[PDB]
Amino acid sequence: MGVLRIGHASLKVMDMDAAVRHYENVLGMKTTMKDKAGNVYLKCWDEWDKYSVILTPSDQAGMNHLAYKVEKEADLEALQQKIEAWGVKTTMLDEGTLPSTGRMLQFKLPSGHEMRLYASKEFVGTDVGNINPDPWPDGLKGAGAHWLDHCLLVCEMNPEAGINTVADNTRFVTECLDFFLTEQVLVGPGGSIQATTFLARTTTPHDIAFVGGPTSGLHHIAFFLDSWHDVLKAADVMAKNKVRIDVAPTRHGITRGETIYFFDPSGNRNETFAGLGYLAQRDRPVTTWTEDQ
Amino acid sequence: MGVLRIGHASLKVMDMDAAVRHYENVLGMKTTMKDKAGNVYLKCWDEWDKYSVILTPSDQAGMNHLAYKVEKEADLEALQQKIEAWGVKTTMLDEGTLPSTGRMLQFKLPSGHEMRLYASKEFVGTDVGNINPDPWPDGLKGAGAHWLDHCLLVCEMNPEAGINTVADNTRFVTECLDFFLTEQVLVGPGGSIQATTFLARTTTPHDIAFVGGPTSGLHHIAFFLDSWHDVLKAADVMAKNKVRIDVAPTRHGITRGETIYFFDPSGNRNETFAGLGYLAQRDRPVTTWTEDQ
Amino acid sequence: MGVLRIGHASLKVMDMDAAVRHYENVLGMKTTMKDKAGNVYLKCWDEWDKYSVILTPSDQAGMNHLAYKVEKEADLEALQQKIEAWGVKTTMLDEGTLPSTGRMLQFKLPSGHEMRLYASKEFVGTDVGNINPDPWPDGLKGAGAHWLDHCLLVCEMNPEAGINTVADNTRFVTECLDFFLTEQVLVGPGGSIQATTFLARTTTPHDIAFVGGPTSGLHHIAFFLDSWHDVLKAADVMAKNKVRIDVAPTRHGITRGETIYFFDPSGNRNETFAGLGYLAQRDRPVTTWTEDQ
Amino acid sequence: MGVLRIGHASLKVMDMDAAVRHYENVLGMKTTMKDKAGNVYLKCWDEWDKYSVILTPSDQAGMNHLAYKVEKEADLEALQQKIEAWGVKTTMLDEGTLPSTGRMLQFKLPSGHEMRLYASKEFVGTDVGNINPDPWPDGLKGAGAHWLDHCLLVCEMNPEAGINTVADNTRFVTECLDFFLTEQVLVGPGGSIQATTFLARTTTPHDIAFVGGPTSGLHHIAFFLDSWHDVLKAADVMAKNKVRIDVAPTRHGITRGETIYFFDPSGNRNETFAGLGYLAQRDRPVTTWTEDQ
Ligand SMILES: [Ca+2]
Ligand SMILES: [Ca+2]
Ligand SMILES: [Ca+2]
Ligand SMILES: [Ca+2]
Ligand SMILES: [Fe+3]
Ligand SMILES: [Fe+3]
Ligand SMILES: [Fe+3]
Ligand SMILES: [Fe+3]
Repeated sequence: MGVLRIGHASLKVMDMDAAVRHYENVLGMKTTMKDKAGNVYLKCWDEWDKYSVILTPSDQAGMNHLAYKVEKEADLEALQQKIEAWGVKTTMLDEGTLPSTGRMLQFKLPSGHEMRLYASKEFVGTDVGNINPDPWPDGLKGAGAHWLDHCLLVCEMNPEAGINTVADNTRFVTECLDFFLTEQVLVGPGGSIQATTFLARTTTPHDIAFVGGPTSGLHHIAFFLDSWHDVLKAADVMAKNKVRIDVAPTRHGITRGETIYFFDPSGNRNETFAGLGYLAQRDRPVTTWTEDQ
Repeated sequence: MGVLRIGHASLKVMDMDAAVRHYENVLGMKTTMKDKAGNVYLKCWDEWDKYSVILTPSDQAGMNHLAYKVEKEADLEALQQKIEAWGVKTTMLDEGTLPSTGRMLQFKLPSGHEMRLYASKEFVGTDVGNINPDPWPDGLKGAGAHWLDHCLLVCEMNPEAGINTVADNTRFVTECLDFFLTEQVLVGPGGSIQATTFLARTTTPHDIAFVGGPTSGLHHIAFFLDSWHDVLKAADVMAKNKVRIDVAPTRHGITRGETIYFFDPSGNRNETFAGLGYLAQRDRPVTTWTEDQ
Repeated sequence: MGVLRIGHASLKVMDMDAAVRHYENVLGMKTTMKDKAGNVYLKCWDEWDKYSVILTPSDQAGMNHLAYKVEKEADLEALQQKIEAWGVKTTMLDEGTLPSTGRMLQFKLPSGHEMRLYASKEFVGTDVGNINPDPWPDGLKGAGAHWLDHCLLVCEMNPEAGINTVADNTRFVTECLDFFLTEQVLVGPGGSIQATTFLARTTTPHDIAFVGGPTSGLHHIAFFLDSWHDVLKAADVMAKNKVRIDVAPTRHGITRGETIYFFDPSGNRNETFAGLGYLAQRDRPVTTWTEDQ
Repeated sequence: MGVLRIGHASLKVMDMDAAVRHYENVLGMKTTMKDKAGNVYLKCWDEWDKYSVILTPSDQAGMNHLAYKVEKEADLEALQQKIEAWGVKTTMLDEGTLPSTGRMLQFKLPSGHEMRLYASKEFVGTDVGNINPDPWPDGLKGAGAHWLDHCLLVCEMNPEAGINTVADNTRFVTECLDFFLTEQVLVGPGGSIQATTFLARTTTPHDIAFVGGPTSGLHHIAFFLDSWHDVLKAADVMAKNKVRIDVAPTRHGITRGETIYFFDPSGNRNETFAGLGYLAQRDRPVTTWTEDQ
């Protein structure tokens, strides 16, 4: 029972035309629907649900909410009961609040971000199928992102004021959503302050992550690639589409994943990383990174 | 709760000297202990428990048993209760039956293979550590296998006699051990016969697998590699060590993984495969392969 | 002065429709012209001349001739003079004998194969251009072969009858065409018989190659790929197009290149190999392979 | 006849201990001799001559001279005659001026750099051999650089003062040493000024290169790696050895090669790049890069 994986992220964009072509031409996503409010829904080729990204028209960048898929409908009532006993108010959005999406349990993380849990989303299948499928589809565009892999949230952190929502988010998703901690970055005196945490429900190194910051916001959303080669191909695609790159291709010590950071036309940061890195396991020791490194 | 991943495989070897150097020089494992009965225990560099492979002296090849690690000790009593309600007799080996290994729940699969579940094995840590670790260790030998990934068992199957232990094993590990089916190979009229099944507890495509055969036995044990390049490097290592190769480097339609099949000096088949392939998910449709392919 | 590289190979095909779609869909070549005799001319994307492959309709497979490009027109008279002093009759085909192709010096190798040298072929440029070009073109099909790299000829060899055209071809192309030997396979007593030779004009390991055989013929023509990954992608393409594979993906000890062998619909063998392997140099010792290996 | 490839580069280092361990541990070179003046000579594993790098103790960084190997001894007299007819004074250092090195033709490029040509250097062979060799050697250290590939020189350039030694060097090595231009970077009005040139004798994209600068000096020396993966491995090695990186792993539009720039302990810049990129050919159009890009 419980959370399976990240379900979708809803992003604020200023230019919908430029944002849609970015996630299509650079990341290889396909648009699956547009609602009557102007929001655009896209999915990756190796995903089988209706969408993993929502672009909403806005006057600014940022994130609206973050959604995670749970195993079955009855998990929503159980998780809801755990969350409110912890002290977080929840509410249940009924099915149809978002198109092609079932009912959703809505609540705010301690850091202030809105998080949703759903059990039901429309099945459309992957672009390769499931009866004698090919390993990859033809006509793939751009980097050919497999799936939306995880999301790193900037969480308000003021050690002098006694505020560390990275720690509070980390406790919340572990005790209420049964995530387990895989890696952490420790700062402060003797590493007594959690500045970055990576947590998992799958056996990939992280499905959610929190990094400290002056205010709560969105650091980036990330997309999975197969190999070190596909990262290089992704860098070539970004060069052809004139994409503003943040960090050049380099292996992250975290996740052991080789990654590229770049932006969409509205300023939201995106990551294409390759490789599993390691098998995340509930009995695996937490990889600790110290501030001096 | 429940099974985490494959824990170890115990293999019968005829020449212990030749078998130990094979798993050390070809696969990159390290020997961690030898018991007073002559059995040798080895682990991979990216594993943190004491051992994942047991070599036992014998007059023949084959497998002794297969072991899977569970989340906590109390899971053994719960799984034991489910297994016997299904109709499989179990027994509890106490801690110390194997060195550095806690108590084990022992039972036979419908196909006749002996399977064990343990919760506790001695921690020794990975070869890269967990405080600011490197992505890979220096002095790595051979293919540098990350971890024992899965095991494919040959399961007795006689469709005319009404015997299909691939199906019975598949039902057993799903209903009793809460595995979920990720891929299958269907044969017979209209694909009405399961000849091969792949099942998972992690989010890797398969942690156990069953293939039909005239008699029940061991098809191969498999080891994980990072990338397509490490497979090539593995093929070069096998050429330097004069290893009997079964299948040349080629991508498997199953798992989407690029793999090599080869043998140890006693005849047991080994696999080095690279890549996650896809994220196995309980809501993902089962990849079906038909006999005509 | 002298030979630059392999220029084109003319192959006999039985089904022109099936052969053209093979070299287009599998190897990624593009058809550039068809003459009034039904012959089809194709080039690779990273080539700048008009064509590197000629498909001629025929009732059998095999090779018509092999063509190499020389640095300047005046090299043809000089090479012609060296060849006839060696004892090989030559003839000069005038410009236009083949469409878009200048005059050609024609002669037969000692093994009996027809070889041609030209200095002038129509320029059409590569598919990426030469003013701020991209590293690779979009819409690339199949394996995306960079260029026709080399050709391995089966050369009549009968050691008991005193016939070894592999040796005679090797002496001919070295003394007359200033090729240099990079690798060889030695067989017979103490390696006193050259069974396979690889020779170069470029600094790639081989631009022509000869292997012994009962009769003189065509072993394969080969196409260059960038990396180990592109070989895997090539294997996936051949699986999608139902291509008859000869040898699975494996690294060749020769050339150090990772390669795949496969056939076109008429039976001619093709090779897609990746990597430079090493820098061929006139002062580099000849890599010798012995029969026992 | 003529130049084969870059032969060696002589660098000034301030800390010989720190410099030698850098080229050994990071680049994988091996020290082959030390002369009585304190100079240290190193070679790469896939080279067969005595050394490709000379470290000389000094109070500053920079380059002493650059050396290229020619095909035969008699080429030195012929090249010497061409060079002085062009207007460059030459001198002949006799054999033994450098240990294990034959006689050398010495002269200064128009940019002021000292260049040497030799025909004879002591043979020691590659680390894999030449009788049934392995594709790569065991116990390889660091990035495992195959060979010193090329050298980029900063050449004094003052367009207002009428000084452009990039152009003068480019004319010199083409007309006197029979190099051919493969790529160029054009700046100024309408691209009427050569700011960077790449030239070849091999069929690799460049064996020497010149970039404009206020003063003449050394930009970097470069080492060849096989694949995109070996570049990643190189970045991991530099991280383990605490190497000052200049440019993160990224594909260069020039050469199409994926590269890393970094420094030795004395400040000299080094490059590890992978891949052939394209086959350099005397009939290939010069790849032109414009200033706006
Ligand atoms: Ca993940
Ligand atoms: Ca697995
Ligand atoms: Ca070649
Ligand atoms: Ca070069
Ligand atoms: Fe990330
Ligand atoms: Fe397997
Ligand atoms: Fe070949
Ligand atoms: Fe360079």
